[PDB]
Amino acid sequence: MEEDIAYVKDLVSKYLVDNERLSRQKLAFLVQTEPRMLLMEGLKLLSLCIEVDSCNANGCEHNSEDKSVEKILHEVVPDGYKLTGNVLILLECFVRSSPANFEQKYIEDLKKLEQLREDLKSVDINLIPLIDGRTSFYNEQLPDWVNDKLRDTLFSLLRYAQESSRLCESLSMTSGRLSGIESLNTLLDNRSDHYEEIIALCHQGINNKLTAHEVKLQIEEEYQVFRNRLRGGEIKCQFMRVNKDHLLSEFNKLYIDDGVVVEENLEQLTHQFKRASPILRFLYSDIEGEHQMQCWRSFLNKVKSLRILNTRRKLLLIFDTLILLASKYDHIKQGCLQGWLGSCFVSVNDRLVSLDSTKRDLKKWIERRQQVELSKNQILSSIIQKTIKRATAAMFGVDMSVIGLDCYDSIMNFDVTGVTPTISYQKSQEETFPYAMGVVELSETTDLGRLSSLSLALINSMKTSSTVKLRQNEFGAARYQVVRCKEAYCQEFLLDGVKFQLVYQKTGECSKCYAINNDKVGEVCSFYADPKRYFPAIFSAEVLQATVDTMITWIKDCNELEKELTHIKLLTKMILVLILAHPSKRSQKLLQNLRYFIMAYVSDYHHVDLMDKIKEKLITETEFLLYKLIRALISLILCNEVKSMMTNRFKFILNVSYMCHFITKETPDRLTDQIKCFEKFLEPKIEFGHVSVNPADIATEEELMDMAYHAKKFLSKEGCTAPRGPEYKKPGVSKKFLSLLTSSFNNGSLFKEKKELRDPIITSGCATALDLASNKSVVVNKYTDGSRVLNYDFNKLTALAVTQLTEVFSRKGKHLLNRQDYEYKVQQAMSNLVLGSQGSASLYFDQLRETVQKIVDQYDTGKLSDDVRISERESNSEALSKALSLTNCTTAMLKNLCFYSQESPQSYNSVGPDTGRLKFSLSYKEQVGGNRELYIGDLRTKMFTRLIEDYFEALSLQLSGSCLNNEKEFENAILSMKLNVSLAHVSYSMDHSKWGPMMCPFLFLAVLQNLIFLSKDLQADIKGRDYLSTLLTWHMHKMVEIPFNVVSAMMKSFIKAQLGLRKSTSQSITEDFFYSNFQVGVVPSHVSSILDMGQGILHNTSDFYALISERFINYAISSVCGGSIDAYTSSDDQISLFNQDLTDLMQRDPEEFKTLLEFHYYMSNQLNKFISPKSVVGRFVAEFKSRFYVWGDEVPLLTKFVAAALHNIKCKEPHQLAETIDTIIDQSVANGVPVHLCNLIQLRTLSLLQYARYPIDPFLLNCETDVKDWVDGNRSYRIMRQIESLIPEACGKIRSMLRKLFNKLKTGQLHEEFTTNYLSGEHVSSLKNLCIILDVDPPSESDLEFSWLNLAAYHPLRMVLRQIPTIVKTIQNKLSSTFTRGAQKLLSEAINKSAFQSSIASGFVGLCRTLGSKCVRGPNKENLYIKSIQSLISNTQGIELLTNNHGIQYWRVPLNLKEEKISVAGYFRPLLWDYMCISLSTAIELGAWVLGEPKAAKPLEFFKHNPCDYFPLKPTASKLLEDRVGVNHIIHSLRRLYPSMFEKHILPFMSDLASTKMKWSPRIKFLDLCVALDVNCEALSLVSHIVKWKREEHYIVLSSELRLSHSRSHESDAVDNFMRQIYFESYVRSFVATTRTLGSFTWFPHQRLGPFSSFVEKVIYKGIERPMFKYDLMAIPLVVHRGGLWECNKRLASFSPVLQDQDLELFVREVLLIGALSAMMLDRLK
RNA sequence: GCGCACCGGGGA
RNA sequence: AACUGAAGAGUCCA
RNA sequence: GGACUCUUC
Ligand SMILES: Cc1ncnc2c1c(I)cn2[C@@H]1O[C@H](COP(=O)(O)OP(=O)(O)OP(=O)(O)O)[C@@H](O)[C@@H]1F
Repeated sequence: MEEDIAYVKDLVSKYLVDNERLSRQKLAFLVQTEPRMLLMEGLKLLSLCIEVDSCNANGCEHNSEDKSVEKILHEVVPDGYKLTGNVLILLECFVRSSPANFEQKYIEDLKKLEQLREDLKSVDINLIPLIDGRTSFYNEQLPDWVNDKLRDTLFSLLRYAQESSRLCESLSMTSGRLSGIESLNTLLDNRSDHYEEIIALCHQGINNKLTAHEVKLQIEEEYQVFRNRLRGGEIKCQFMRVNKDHLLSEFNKLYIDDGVVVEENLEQLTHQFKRASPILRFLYSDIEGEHQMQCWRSFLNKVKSLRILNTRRKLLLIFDTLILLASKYDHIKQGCLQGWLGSCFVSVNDRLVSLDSTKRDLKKWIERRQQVELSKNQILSSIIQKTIKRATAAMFGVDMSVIGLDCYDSIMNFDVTGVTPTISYQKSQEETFPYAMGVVELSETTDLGRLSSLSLALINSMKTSSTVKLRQNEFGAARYQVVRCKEAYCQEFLLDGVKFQLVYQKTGECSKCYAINNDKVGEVCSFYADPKRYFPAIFSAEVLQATVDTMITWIKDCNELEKELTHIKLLTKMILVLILAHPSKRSQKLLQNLRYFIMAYVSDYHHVDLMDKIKEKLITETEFLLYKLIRALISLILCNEVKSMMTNRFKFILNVSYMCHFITKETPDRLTDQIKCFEKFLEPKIEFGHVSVNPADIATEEELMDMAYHAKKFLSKEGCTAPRGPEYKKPGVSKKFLSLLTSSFNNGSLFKEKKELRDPIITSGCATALDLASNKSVVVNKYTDGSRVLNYDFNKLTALAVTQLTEVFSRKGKHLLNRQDYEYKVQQAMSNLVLGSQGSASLYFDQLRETVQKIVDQYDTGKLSDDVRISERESNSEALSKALSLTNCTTAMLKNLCFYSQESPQSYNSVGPDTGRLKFSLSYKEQVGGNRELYIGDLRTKMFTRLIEDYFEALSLQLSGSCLNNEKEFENAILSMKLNVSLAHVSYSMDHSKWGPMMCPFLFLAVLQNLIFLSKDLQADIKGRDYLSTLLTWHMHKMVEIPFNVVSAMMKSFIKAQLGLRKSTSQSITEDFFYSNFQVGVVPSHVSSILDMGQGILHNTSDFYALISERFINYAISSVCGGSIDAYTSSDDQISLFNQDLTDLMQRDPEEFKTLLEFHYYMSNQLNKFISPKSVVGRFVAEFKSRFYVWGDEVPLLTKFVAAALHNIKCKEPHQLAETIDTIIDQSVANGVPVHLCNLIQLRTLSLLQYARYPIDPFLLNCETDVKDWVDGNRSYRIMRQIESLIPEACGKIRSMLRKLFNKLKTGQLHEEFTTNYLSGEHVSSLKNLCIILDVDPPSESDLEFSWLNLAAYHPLRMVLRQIPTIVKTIQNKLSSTFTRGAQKLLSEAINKSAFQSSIASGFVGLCRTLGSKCVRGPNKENLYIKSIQSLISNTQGIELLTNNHGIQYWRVPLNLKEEKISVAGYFRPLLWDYMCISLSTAIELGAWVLGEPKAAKPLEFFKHNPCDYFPLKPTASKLLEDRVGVNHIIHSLRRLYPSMFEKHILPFMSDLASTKMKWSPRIKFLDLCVALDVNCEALSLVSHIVKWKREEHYIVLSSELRLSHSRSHESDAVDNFMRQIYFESYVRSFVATTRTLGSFTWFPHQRLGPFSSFVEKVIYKGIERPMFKYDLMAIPLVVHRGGLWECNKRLASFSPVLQDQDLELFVREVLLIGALSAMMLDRLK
């Protein structure tokens, strides 16, 4: 309060323009100490400074002395004047924020001027009214951040002290326009000696003012020394000429010292393959191939799923006895033997329960009732009878005869004999296998079909719900050997008429032991598996064969591979079946590196360490088998005898390497992945030297000295002039090369076209709150005693690790491990001391006892484990919605949350703001072949780093060469790569190792401190560079948190190693780091270091550095040796397109070219950029962002996009799954995959849906598509094209009617007979009437009966839980997202929706669960199984079912059932009506060709297939600029048609236009129709299709499949809308031509301009708000009078649009009308 | 026969 | 009681 | 405008 008022008195005094007019108000604002008087003076001063630039904007002279109208006339009270000649310009200004109130004030001003217009214009001088109403207190007389600081204080005065008014509330409307970095002045600057030290480091020995001559003389003396010491052997070469003969020999011998055999032929290789593993033994072996039992079983599963849980031992056994009774009854009557496996039978919950023990258990149970008091034969029946009544109570249904429950004497003499089911937990030789292994051929699809059935049973094993497993199998040490299953779980599958059973014991998603079991032979095989990894092979037996056949067609023409095609096909199929049977991550990586191998092979130079990068650590036998198969395949295709068709073989092998995508992304183990990610984070820092363990918010002195020391060490890299020479592998940037890079940026040598940067504080993007909101994660700090917690507790962590070790001992070590030995005694002693829960070793155990006793005094496991954590997690939206509940502004921008919020920092240092330092946290990413460490900062960190990124993206977009935030630049890069490979020019396909882990914010700080952006004005330049220096130093001192699991695992490992409980004494660096700290007594919680920018955190910042540094490197090389380079970078990726002279030099003197490549390597490394070993130089192929470009062909990644669609996509309802697969397949077709393979993938998805027991309606997938259904259509077109094949006769009549209709609506003729007649009501009568009124034969009565079953008709499907128009809502949300209350409503809705969606079971297993439950909502508040609906349809008479070949179900429902009391007639929807609606909406979107006649192709040209005839194609379209209907059109139409609802819902949220339509909008026909329909009928939205259009991205399609596709064919206003308003407005009220008046008109662009070309093109666009003058346009403002531009009573210029028949309707529809008409006509002549 | 950071998972 | 920062595209929803 | 899914870095 009292301090804030003094602060703003100082701020206004210090910062304010020296204008005398404002001075009088400034001297009065500094003295009114009364808070009300201070507030009034402040508002007055803001109003004066707003009205003083508007007068300087519109040219009017300011009435400083409030000269009344009489005063100026002699020489009510205006705010301006320009009276000259007969032209008087009266200006008045105001500031209102409410768009409703704005109108009131504007009307008042109009009245105040119009009450004297007549009197003034009566005698001599004519009046020209002018208004400059503003919507906020912007006031650029004050500097930008002050307008926010002053506004906040001014508002707070009345909000806190003036409690005695809510009218001028623009004091809440935020008045800023910039990024928000400048708001750091609102905080106190406490930057002490440390900041000065860091900056002095950044500015020491670095001479950034070199001229181009000094730079070019210093850069050609690095080259002489480098070249001489490279020829002399003192510098290690890093690039090797490609041999193609010594490079294959290197892949063959890659694993020679791991024991792999020298070589093998196919016969031994196939023999090994068909026997390697239990699955692979089983896939190629020789398998050599109603009932009351199911009625009880299928009925008792429901009974326990609808009754009490925790079914006791007694209750489950009754179900076993009942199933046995049913089985005996079926045996006696029917004479059948199914449902058994030897002497075990399938009981209720998959349970493979055994007869002998089920009989034996019943012997004891009945014997109990002998002493418990009719007889045994009657007592057991009464047990079942009591259960039977209770089971039936929960309301049979399915048939279930009760007569099979008479007595139990049958059990007493029931004997079933057979084999026993077993699981072998230990490895068994391939001699116990009972089938002739290796018989099934590979040339067919028998093996891919057995994997499909077996994989499906591995996925189904995750659905079993865990229940009590009485009757254990084995005891002691036999439990992990051959186990005789007395009670397990089983899943039955059926292979070629043989009933196999997958037998397991553990229920869940974890890795288990499975055993395949047969009724004739007992166990078949056993294995260990993680079921979640086995989904892609399900129902894909035909996709995975067409994939291999497609790849083989590529190489079928190589005449010198003509005798080797059979082996190549065999080997490819072997590779595919191996990676599908054994989904290993170490095989994923091995298949992935093959793309780098082949990329090197086709290229010219490669890194010397390439083959150390390709090598992968293999473990199992199948991984070495996979390497053997890959070696054989490559050795076949890449022979030196084969020379022709190299492009096809590169394509082939690259797709073989992309087969790695058939293995799931998910982590095989989480803890290992997390430990490895942390090792990746920590190892580079330990190797550098800087790991500051456990930093604090108030950084100590030792930490600061360490950071300064290592910052100094970062910059001291040496190169090629030191005796040791350049030292790669060392992080750092030189000083010579830093002061050359900045010396030539500050010189206009890098970016020349001579350049003109512009200040990136002004041009930086402004980020709202919702830009940073999502459902992703964010760290939440934990506070105790009011201070953030940053340290794990050693006592609590030690106790927790001891408890975990005790648990693991109890499960595993207690029952094994030679219980009289050392380790048993040690871990027993360590386990007794844990209470509550259900040598140096002596000293350490003493300490451990003390610590655990201390903790158990303090507390017993859940609380401890939650008290060790130091962080929590939320979503971005939860944190933001909590944050916006603290701010006090209207607009929700980031600057309002960091600096002007309630919990915002107050002072700041160079280490961090008042509210702690920036803090991240670590997690891991699940990706294909590799570990990514992920940094999740808390909310404040995310906001501040977002400000940094906005700044550096603003810089990067001003310089040409970065493809990170520039799609035009990326397309130019693609075109340049294509042209380069076309001419056979060299092209270096670069890649950078350790982008994140090596570049640091200190490097960016040094570079920023030495760069000069605006060399015209230096003060603002240095000030902005200062703001960014501060923000980048906050990232120098960030604290990265060590995950909880990592420290917990490390402490368990520590305790084990301390007690001696470990085999070896090998320790990686990370374990040393953790153990050194655990010994002294401190837990490493957070880590600070000089390195590690963060993976993708400073992404735009590092992209900017990459851009400028690469530009310097290419410039240096061009200066050194001729030529040139064209580099496109994308922040860790680069493509360098060499010149033609460099390409020639490669052939002239290849030693010189290798010297130039080595010099490029050296210069890059001296600037902290380590080129990856996966970097090639070549003339054959290019590479940028996984997009390969060979010369005379296209490279489709067929296997990546086939494999994308086959995975367990996390989808929740059966229509979402179909839409997802449609999208993936659209992507595939766009990227080279043929279409006949896409149809197979769609059939695979439909089969997955059918397995789930879902009715397959015509609206799921179209599995008969062409090329044209993807290139030219969208999803709605594919739905049309499926319905047009189900009922092709009627759709012809519907399309004839639609062609006749759509043509009339667009013209605008038949609107009422469509709108409010026959798009509402009974659908069939509507369709008939529409056909009648257009003179088209109506659909026959039979055609109107076709229907489709809509199971979500009444309400969407109720999915199991694991745990106002739409047009107005659309525009409302779009306009309201930028307001605090609007953002809060959106955020709250998203939070609740996400909390609901997270509890829904997702995936194939969840889909089957959902569709097996009561998922169909009945008409009036009830739930029914899908089977209930299908049964009621089956009973009802007349409803037929029809199906096409694929399985698409369309019904036939007579048109009298809805009347005739049919409860299942409300689920059906007529199919022609839906066809009409789909066809109409997609004709609005795609075009009018959709309504033409489908004509099949009659090619008959007898051409060759040519499988690699790929052809780029573009979706042909007709409307590009004609139908660019935007949001403004819909807003204007909505206001015109529905005013009250518009002003109730859309007016408050509307700005940047402020309702300045002036009633000259075009009044679009066919848009008002759509708007009127969407307000009324909310079933179909036509307006969302008008604003939608098919993109013009290219599709790479086979040129043969393009010929077989069907053929169908039927058939600037943005600028002119601006010109339209000016020409018609001028007549009613002549207006002044200024920047604010012209831009005020709603229609306005954001030398064909003609009359206003000069001002709009540059003057308006640049930002100078000046009046348009006669000096331009070929100091007196030009008043726009009726029909021409006027200067002094004469039309010095004239403007006129092309008036039309409809344009004149607006002008004559405006309510002096004749006078306006008369003057209009005279102008039209000239 | 899984995981394969020595450490976990593999019958309530 | 675990999985980020961006880029492109598509689908759905109100 | 929000959500979701694929590919990329
Ligand atoms: C911020 C972020 N969040 C999640 N994912 C990210 C990133 C970033 I920046 C890159 N990626 C992805 O990581 C894969 C390549 O990883 P990459 O092949 O480079 O492994 P690597 O160990 O660094 O190999 P080199 O150092 O020898 O180049 C690839 O999907 C993509 F690049």
